[PDB]
Amino acid sequence: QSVDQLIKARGKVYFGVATDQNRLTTGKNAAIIQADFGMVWPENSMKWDATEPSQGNFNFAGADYLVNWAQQNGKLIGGGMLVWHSQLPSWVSSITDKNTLTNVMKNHITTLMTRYKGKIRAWDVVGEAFNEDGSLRQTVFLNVIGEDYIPIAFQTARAADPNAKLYIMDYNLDSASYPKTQAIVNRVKQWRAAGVPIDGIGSQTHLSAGQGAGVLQALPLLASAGTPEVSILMLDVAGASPTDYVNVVNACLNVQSCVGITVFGVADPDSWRASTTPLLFDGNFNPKPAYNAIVQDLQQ
Amino acid sequence: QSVDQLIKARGKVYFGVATDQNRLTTGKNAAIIQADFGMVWPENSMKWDATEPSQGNFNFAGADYLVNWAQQNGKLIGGGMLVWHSQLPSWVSSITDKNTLTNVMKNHITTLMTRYKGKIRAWDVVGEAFNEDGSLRQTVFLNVIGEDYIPIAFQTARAADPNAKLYIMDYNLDSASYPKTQAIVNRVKQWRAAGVPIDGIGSQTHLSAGQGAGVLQALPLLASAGTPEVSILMLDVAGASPTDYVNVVNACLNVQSCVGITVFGVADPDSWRASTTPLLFDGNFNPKPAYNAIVQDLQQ
Repeated sequence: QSVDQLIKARGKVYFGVATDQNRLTTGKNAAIIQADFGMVWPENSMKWDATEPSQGNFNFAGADYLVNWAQQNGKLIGGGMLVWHSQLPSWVSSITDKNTLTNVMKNHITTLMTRYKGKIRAWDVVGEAFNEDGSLRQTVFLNVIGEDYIPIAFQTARAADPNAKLYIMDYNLDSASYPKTQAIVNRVKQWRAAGVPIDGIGSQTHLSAGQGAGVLQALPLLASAGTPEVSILMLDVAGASPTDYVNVVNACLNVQSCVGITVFGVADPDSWRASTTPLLFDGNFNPKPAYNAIVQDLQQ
Repeated sequence: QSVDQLIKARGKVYFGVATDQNRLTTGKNAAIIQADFGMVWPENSMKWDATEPSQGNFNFAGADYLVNWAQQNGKLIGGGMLVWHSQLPSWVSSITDKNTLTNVMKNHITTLMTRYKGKIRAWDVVGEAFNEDGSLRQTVFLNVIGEDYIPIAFQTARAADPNAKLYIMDYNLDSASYPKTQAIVNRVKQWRAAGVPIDGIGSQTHLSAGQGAGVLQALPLLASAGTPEVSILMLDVAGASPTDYVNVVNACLNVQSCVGITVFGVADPDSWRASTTPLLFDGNFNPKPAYNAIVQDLQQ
C-alpha cells in the first residue's frame, strides 16, 4: 500500500525517495518506486564532483537517465545540491578571485537548471551553509565571494528556471533548542525580507533512535521563517523504529507549509549506514514494521 | 576467508567483482571488496552511454572514481565494454556512413584506453557480437562497417594500450554443444590466424540452477580457440547453489588459460535478478553457503 497516495490524500504533495540509474536497474527498487513513491531525488548524480568534475566538462548521463525515468513513470523530480562545499572538486576550491568564483558558481547553477528547465519541481540551491553554532560556514564561497553569495545564488537560480521552487538545505535542524535551527530561521527571515527568493527550507533528517519526537517541535520552528515550503529531506532513522518514523510523518502533517518527505533510499543494504538498518524496506525488499505503521498513521 | 587469496594460491590471477562509486559508499561493499576480492570491474561507469553521450564529449567522473579507489586499495581493474550495441547512445546508432562510424568507433576506443593507459589489466573490447545460432549479430557496427569492425576494434585497441589484455565477451557460452559456443571458437581462431590481437574470451556466465556442471565442458572448448586467456565474467547463479558455484570454480581451475572469475555484484539485493538470490552474500552481507563451499574447494 502506497504511502505517497495516502499522504497526498492528507493534503501533502509527495512521499519521495532518493535513487539513481543503477538502483533502478537492480533489486526491486523500480517496482517499489512505481507503486509507493511519488517523487525521486538523485542519490549522487547532480552533485558538483559528479556533474562538473573539471571546469566546463559537464557529466549529465546519470541525471539524464533519472529525469527520463521519472517523466516516463509520472513521478515528480527534485535535484541538488547546486552549491555545496562537500564533494566539491579541487578546481573550484582553488579559486581565489572573487569575480571568477562568482561566475563559476553562476555558470554551474545556470547550466544544470537550464538543461532540465520546467521538469524539476525543486532545487536545493545552497546546502550546509551553517556551522553548528549558527554562524555561517566558512567555505570557499563565503571566504571569496562573501555573504552575498547566498543572495546571488538564489537570484541566479530564479532567473535560470522561474518555475522551480528554490530551497536552502541543512542538517542537524532536528531539535528546536539547537542553535543551528534558530539561526537558519533568523537568517532566512532576513534574506526574504530583503527580496532573496528562498521558497523552501529542506531539513536533511538523519536521526538516531528516539530523535523523531524532537522534530515535532523543530519543524514548526523552521516553518516560522515564513517560507512557502518546508520539507523533510533524505530521511533515515537508526533502528527504523515505528515510533520515530511516525513522529516525523506527524510533524509533516502538523505543519501546513510542509510539502512532503523524502527517504534516503529504499532498502536497508543500500543505505550509507546500512548496519543501522535505518530504512523502510529490509534486505529482502519486504516492508518493515515502520512502513506499516506509517500507512496506519496516514489512514487515520 | 578471502576467495581471491585462495584462488591466487592455486595459481590464478584474481577473484573479482563488479562495482561502482555508489556501491563503494553504501552497504558493506567496500569492506568486503577490500578483504575478499582482488579485481574490480565497472558495473556501468565505462559503458558508452555513460562515457560518450554526445559525440567527442567524454564523461569520466564515475570511471575515474573506480580507478582511483582500486589503486588506493591495491586492486586490479578491468574495463568495458568499449564496443557494444546495448546502452548505446542514439547519436551513434543513427550514423550511416562507414568511414564516419569507423572513426567514431576508433575515437571512442582510443580516448578511453589512453586515459587509463597502463592502469587497466584487461578491456572487453567487443561484447555480445554473436547471435544464438552463431552468426554475427546485426548491430549498427556490423551493418554500417561490416564484419571488419571487430578486427578494426582490436587493432585500434592494441595501439592505444599495448599492456592491456584485449577480450571479446559473450553470454550463453555455458554448454559445449550449444551452437554459439563453437561459433565464437571458430571465429576467434580465424581472427587470430589473421593477426587480430584477441588475447581473451570472456564468458559472461549467467546460470540457472544446475547449469554449473556444463561449464566443466564448455570452458575447455572455449580455451581450444588458442587465446592466451579465458575468463569467467559477471558470474551469477539462480539459487546460488554451492554445487553450481563449485563446478564453475573447478572449471576455472581445470583450464590452464583461465585467469580468474568475476562475480556480478556483492550482495543479493543489488543483483539485476535479486529475486533469484544469485550471489555469494545475502541481504545482510553475510556470506552464503556457496561462498563457504568455494573456500573449502579452493583449499582441497
